[PDB]
Amino acid sequence: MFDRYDAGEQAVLVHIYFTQDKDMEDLQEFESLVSSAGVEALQVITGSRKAPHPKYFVGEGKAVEIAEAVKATGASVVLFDHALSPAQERNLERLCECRVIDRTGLILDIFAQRARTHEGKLQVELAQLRHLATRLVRGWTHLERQKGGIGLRGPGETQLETDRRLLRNRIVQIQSRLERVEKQREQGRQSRIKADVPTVSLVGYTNAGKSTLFNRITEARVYAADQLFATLDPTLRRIDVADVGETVLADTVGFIRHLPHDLVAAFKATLQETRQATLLLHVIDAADVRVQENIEAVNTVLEEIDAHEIPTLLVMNKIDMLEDFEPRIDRDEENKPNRVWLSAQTGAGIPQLFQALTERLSGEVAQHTLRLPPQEGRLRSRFYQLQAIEKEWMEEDGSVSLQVRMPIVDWRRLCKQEPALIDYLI
RNA sequence: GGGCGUUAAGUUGCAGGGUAUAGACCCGAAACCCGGUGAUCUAGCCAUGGGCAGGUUGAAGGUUGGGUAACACUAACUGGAGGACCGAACCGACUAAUGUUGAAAAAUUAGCGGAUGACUUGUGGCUGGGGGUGAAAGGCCAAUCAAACCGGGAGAUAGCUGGUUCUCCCCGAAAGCUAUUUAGGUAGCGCCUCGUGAAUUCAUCUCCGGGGGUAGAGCACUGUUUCGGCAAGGGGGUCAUCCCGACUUACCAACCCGAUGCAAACUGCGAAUACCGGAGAAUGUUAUCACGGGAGACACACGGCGGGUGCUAACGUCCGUCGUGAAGAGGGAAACAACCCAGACCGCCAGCUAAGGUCCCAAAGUCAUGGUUAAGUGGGAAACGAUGUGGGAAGGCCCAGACAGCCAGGAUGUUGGCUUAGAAGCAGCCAUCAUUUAAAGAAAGCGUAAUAGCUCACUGGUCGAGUCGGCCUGCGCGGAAGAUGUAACGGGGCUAAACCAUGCACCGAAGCUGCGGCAGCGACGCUUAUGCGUUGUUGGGUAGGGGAGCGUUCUGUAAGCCUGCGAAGGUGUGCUGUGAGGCAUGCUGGAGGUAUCAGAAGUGCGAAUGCUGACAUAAGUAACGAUAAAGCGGGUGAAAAGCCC
RNA sequence: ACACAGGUGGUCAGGUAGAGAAUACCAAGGCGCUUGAGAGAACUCGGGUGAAGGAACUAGGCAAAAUGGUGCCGUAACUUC
RNA sequence: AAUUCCUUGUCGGGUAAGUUCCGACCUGCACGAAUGGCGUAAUGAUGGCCAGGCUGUCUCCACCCGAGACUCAGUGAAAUUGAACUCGCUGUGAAGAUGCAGUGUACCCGCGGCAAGACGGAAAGACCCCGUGAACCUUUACUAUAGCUUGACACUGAACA
RNA sequence: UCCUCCUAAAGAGUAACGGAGGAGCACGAAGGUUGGCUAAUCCUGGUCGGACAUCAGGAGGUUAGUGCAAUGGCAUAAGCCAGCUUGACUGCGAGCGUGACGGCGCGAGCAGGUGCGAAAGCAGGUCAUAGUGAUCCGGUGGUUCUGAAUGGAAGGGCCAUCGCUCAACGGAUAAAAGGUACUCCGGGGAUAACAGGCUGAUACCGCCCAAGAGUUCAUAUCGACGGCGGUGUUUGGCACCUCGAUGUCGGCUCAUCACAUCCUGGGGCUGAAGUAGGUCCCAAGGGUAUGGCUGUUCGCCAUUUAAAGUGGUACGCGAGCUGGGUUUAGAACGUCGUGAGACAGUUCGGUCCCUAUCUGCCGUGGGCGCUGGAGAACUGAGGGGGGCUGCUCCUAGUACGAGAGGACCGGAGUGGACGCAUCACUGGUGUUCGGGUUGUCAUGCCAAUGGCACUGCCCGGUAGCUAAAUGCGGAAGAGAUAAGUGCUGAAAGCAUCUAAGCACGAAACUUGCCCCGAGAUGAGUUCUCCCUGACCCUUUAAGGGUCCUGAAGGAACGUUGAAGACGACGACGUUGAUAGGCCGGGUGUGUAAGCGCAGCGAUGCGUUGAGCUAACCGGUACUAAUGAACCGUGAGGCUUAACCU
Ligand SMILES: Nc1nc2c(ncn2[C@@H]2O[C@H](COP(=O)(O)OP(=O)(O)NP(=O)(O)O)[C@@H](O)[C@H]2O)c(=O)[nH]1
Ligand SMILES: [Mg+2]
Repeated sequence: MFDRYDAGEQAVLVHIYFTQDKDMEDLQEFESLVSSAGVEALQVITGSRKAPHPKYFVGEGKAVEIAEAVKATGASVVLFDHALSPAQERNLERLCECRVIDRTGLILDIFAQRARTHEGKLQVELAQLRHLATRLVRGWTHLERQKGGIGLRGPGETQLETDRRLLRNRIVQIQSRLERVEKQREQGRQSRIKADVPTVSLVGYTNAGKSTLFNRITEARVYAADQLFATLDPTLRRIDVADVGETVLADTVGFIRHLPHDLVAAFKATLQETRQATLLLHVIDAADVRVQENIEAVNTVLEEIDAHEIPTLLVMNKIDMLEDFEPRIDRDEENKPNRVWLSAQTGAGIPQLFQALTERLSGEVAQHTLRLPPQEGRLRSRFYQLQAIEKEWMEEDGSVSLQVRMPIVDWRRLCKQEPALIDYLI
């Protein structure tokens, strides 16, 4: 059952930050959820100061209120922030008329309205599938009432347990198709076997400007806007680097607090690039007070997806609003998990980003000042051919001095192929 | 006036068609209720007697002292308690397994609980059916218990299931509408049948006299639509004198203009066919309608057409409308109710045809001629792919010689400027001209770090007729994988035995045709119940209606007649009719059977898980009753594993 | 329903070993259970023994294997003592 | 949790492996005090679970001993059956073919062995539905009444006041 | 229930849990009548006045207007205003419409009195259809109609009218709730639950288009939005098949096919350094995880292996088992119910029947066949089994690669699983082989020996037999092939793997190995061996009969077997080793008996490796296997030409 719940309708919204201990979503970020969802917003019903209930999630009275609010203002749907167990939705339904949805199914709905690549399709509908598989379970009741209550002769196994197995088969089927996929992108990753494989990946919330930095650094077409899901689909484009020249890039989708469980499980394919990635570049916003939290938000999922062992590089993007500083190097240490001073739409901070990077990935800077007598056209050749002369200075009788800095694999492919009696490089 | 009437042959039999009340054809329910029988099984209770081996624990208590004023404390010693243990007798059933047509309508074997107690048992007693009983389960109440057994109102009713017996000729349904405590029922009418009546009653064909709003078509309207319009109002705008306001709308969107379609519930149009009245001919047994006597039938399926629905599915449902089936046999599509052809009164070792076929199974063309197919297409299929091959129109090039290959040239500006280590025909970038010449691009591909080679585009020459395509089009390939065995022509097998067209022969059904019978039916003549005579015509059939019968048994008829020199009964035998049947005669029989025409019926059986009586069948199989075994010598004895010693 | 493996009350209690009216073996006393004989196949029944391993089997240690006795030694949580 | 749906919730203990279990945890889908709650000595032919032991349970089974199976003799059964000359493959078809089609194979006839089929036997589907079938209970279905409750009047008199 | 529109097929009429919708009244005027008026919407102008009120002027032609659904209706308006009015009367109805009926609709004219207009003439409810109830039993009112001895009266009818959501609307009655798991009765495939059957929306597999990513790149690999197919497995519908019974999930024995490929096998490309992969193609030969957890299939987890392939097969397999889940009665919890009661909410407990006729299956038989008869040896017509593979070194640290890392092929080894076969080894096993010993019994007693107690308990072991033991086995090479790679080579001057014609090419194909195998009804080969007698009548492919012959060979019985269920199949039957014996050896138990002698004794010491000894090896005619008899024969059918006479 790949079915979609629509985004873009009138809704009684109910939310309660006002729970007292877990807390979460001041509302406004949830409103953004609502926004990029395209929901027809109506009103913001809100309850009080409660621990969550075995009842109707929130309190009795407030529940009755949202019910009436629906019945009067005519909301197309009771949107209801913060997740619940299915029966909770059930009892809530008894007091209403319309579809209810937790934070989850919202996020899936919008997610699916965003799907464009077939990969995104499968992992989405997968997350949709695993999610709905739970919730269906109480719904036997009607189906049972029409069934007669005894007379299961033939089958031993009960129905709907049947349906349970159905959706299990769906599940395995979906992932089954997912298999050849991760294998696919992996065949793309065999190229990551070549020893010369820089491999960055970006991370942050949605509207962490990820699209933007990616833009300016790439001179490539990746659209960016206020909305959540401002990007979907990993996106490869190569870039320059002072010490490995080629340098593969691939943008990740932006994050939120408490992104869905099964989402990730479906989403491991897409992030499968992140894991291997040799460096976790991480943009962060500079306008929100949300700062810390978002990092704490991001760290969350990073944990569950491994490779949080990776060296990282923070970029306090959006320095424009703040005039935090002139863009700068910001050695957290000689180690450099550095903060970096950006405003990506201006992107004024870049050169320090690249330079700091230039410090952060290498392993052989013993430079050499190479030289030859009229036999260097081939040298200049190799140097432009592969990476870089650091400096080209011709001199007397065709004797010509140079400086070059390459990673060692070059040094030996060169020392081998060329006579290299020129012998400045090893 | 209008309604009924005015009107104008009935009644008693008798045979019979119904229909009414009764068991109304027979078989069959769960229960309902009344009168009776039980407590020997068990449940409970009552009196009265019995049963409970062996072992072990040790309360209370007692006795003696520590101990302390004493108490507490406490020694032992005895003392013998108890829904107590351990385990036989007796009780009881937890686990396995056999056995489950078993040895036994709950046993068997091995393991288990109680076992001096709310125990167990002898023997008698009392409680009874809507009642008893209940350590209560809805369990027991003679193995039967959510209300016993057993006799009677009892043929309880049964709108369901079953089945309902001899023969020919005639006719032929329906599976619908309305209503239905109705949906598998039944009733009124539709349809069949019979009997009576009467319009030339009707049906086809034509001709005339009609009506119309679907198909189609169409865009005013109805709503929809696309794009130009067009102005267009307008939130802007616009500007500025602040603004008089001008101006701008360059967005905005009507209204109307032009052209585009779209429609079950839009229509300024509007067919066929049907419907409907008149007219006429021929043709059909008045085919019509009215009436009276009887029905069943009320659930239809598929096919062609018109639809709804569905998924423009289903052997799907639901209507329309029509065909076969049902209730129709033949032939063909291999096998085929629902397709094509054709409605079997019966015979005939005659004939011709139908659809459909004709190299063999296998009936007939190895038919004629013309054209295509290269695949076994035929003999399973698409979007789609392509120097497959047939066909076609037209178009391009060319004997001033093209097309293919082949001889050679490939140019100067100028390595274009920019880029840059280097770019320059080929890192780019943008310019990319001008020249020469038949010829050559600042460039189509390779190459170089880059530079410089390498090939065509370009052409001369060469060579000598055709050459390059798009379009249309028949017929073919690619796409194209299934379950147990070739299995997607019936097979053999095909290269014509495929396929396209034309023609001739022939096969091929019960249809038709000749020959021969039989039967209705009308018919006019004949004739009178007559008979005929002639002729036309007809004769597949379940529900169901109608006509004729066959046969048994009794009664009349018979004190007839048949029979002992063989009646009835069995089993032969031939003779005979359209038939059920008769008739003849050998075998047994050893006693009775009934022409003829009447009379009446328990009157005709293959079926009901019919019912009794005889006998098949598994099979000469499984088994023969506890796995506590016998061996022997002698005895009688028709015989000795059994018995006698 | 039977010469059926079921049930049926009360009396009697020999030895030898052992607590014993169990078991073990015999007294007195009955009994060889009304079809056999041959043969030594699967399979079933009822059993006897296993190398290695030791519950991996299996719904589940089901079955089966596995402990017994006498005396002396010593005997936890917890205990309503 | 004998309570939970969700749910193999979370948590750690036990396991190489933990849908059970054990103990916490507390968003108790939908615990709660006589409709008794919380504990607990001992008690269980009680529910779940672990460890020691042994073990043909098994991994895989092997021979031995018994009684049936076999043959021989005597006896002498049943269940069931439209009729038998009662092959496969593949079609076909009241839609799962021994019986048709076309095709393939195959002397005549027992014995013991195996149980896929012969929609094999056994009993009128208990499931499901139908029927103006029945029974039994149920309660604020109706409609009746027993027992019960009020009141009259009679057996019922007397006086006063 | 009733009304309008579509479905509806140009008339009616026509259905669906098909498409839209209205209705249970309103009015004494919204009615009778004559007299007059005629629409919305639109432009200009104009006080508040405005987009939009009122007024003028035009425009325009009912797009307005109908008491409300809708559709047809509508200018002589029906719509509108106003006067007059009760025709919203009264008894009658030519004759029509649609109804099965009940019943419903229109109707002129007339009778009797109205009412309007001058008159013509207009009025028996409204523009039209929707606006509602039969029956009974009663009420109110009238009543020139009855009234039970007569006179009244009560009562009834006659006529007027009233009493209903009887709305499940043709209305079972004044009066009408649930539960069954305790179950029941008669039916049903006329309708569910299982499975098939049909179909493929769904699911599932390809296929086209190429938006894109895939570091540049659309097509190594992915493929967006979209399309056509295929499979007939998943979920569904469809209810034709079964309810006079087809047993249902999981496991457990057991396989069987497909190929839509899990490995191994062969190839194309690669984003193929090699290592490896990824896809694609070709391939069905074989092979393809034990455990934990839960009834599970799954799924998850731990560790493996080359691989842990898919799916079909009544979701293969209950007349083979299993009975944990599934669904009964017991009970409990939460929860819903006032309840009895239920719940797919969970927990406890809970009976698997069939001795095999047919089929087909596995063995193994007897009859007859094969042209006189045997006896042994055959050939191969056909059939089956057989098919896995790791891991190590050698090639060689080589080709590869900067390194790391590490090959191709060839060859050597050495295993897992599986199959085949023998006991010699290792053992297993051993109820007949020996010894130990508790209980007791008996043997007169005695130390001595037997009986019983699971074989009494135990101890080892021959033989037989068996894996756990041990050898052997799956090829090689040919033949013809796939996919692919080729040569040459034209049709088309060039091309070109193809048209011609050669070269390749794999666990698959056919052989190559083993087993089977003339019932191979085509009934075959070679070799051996045997019978070569007379007479009689009938029909003469023919005998028949006499008589006389009986052969090789067959058996029949018996001795027995490593042969065997029985059969069969061996070995032997006195010219003999087949058995049992018997003799020896061998074999294991472990040194006996009796006696001797140290010890009071239990016992011992020496007599002594003792005796004891199967299933065995070597030996031996002691017993048994005797001989007649019995089956079978007596010389071999015609044709046909060959060669010989
Ligand atoms: N002031 C400011 N605005 C910024 C900055 N970076 C991005 N933005 C704006 O914030 C929005 C970020 O869009 P986006 O890049 O898509 O955010 P994202 O984090 O990439 N989301 P996603 O990864 O889903 O695309 C855009 O409007 C972007 O221009 C920044 O550094 N400063
Ligand atoms: Mg981004």
